[PDB]
Amino acid sequence: ITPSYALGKVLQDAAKIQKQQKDSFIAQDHILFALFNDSSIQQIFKEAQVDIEAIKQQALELR
Amino acid sequence: ITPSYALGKVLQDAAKIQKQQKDSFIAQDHILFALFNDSSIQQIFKEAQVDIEAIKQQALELR
Repeated sequence: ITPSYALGKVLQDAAKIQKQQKDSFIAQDHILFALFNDSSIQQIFKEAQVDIEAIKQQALELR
Repeated sequence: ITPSYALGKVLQDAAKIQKQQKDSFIAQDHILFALFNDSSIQQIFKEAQVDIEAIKQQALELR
């Protein structure tokens, strides 16, 4: 029915990343940053992806 | 005093655009592509251009 605001934020954030990273189309890595920024593991002990600094490290090492 | 982070980035991005198009020198056309990647006008509801999709086509629409 909807992408919700949950993805309005993620998908649009990926677009924001594109300006930061200088390219007209959303890279899989840019959408990965957006996903990772909003992603979480909803358990009693919150778990999460390595923070964005490592994600960026790898996003810079690869391509 | 400064060109802002914004023109620093736009003028250098225009060089990046040369590289995407395989052009020898920065064109005014390239500056416009760089501006599309970084075009955002401060407002509550900000104005902006499409990152780059339309301008690639619009470059073809020039002689």
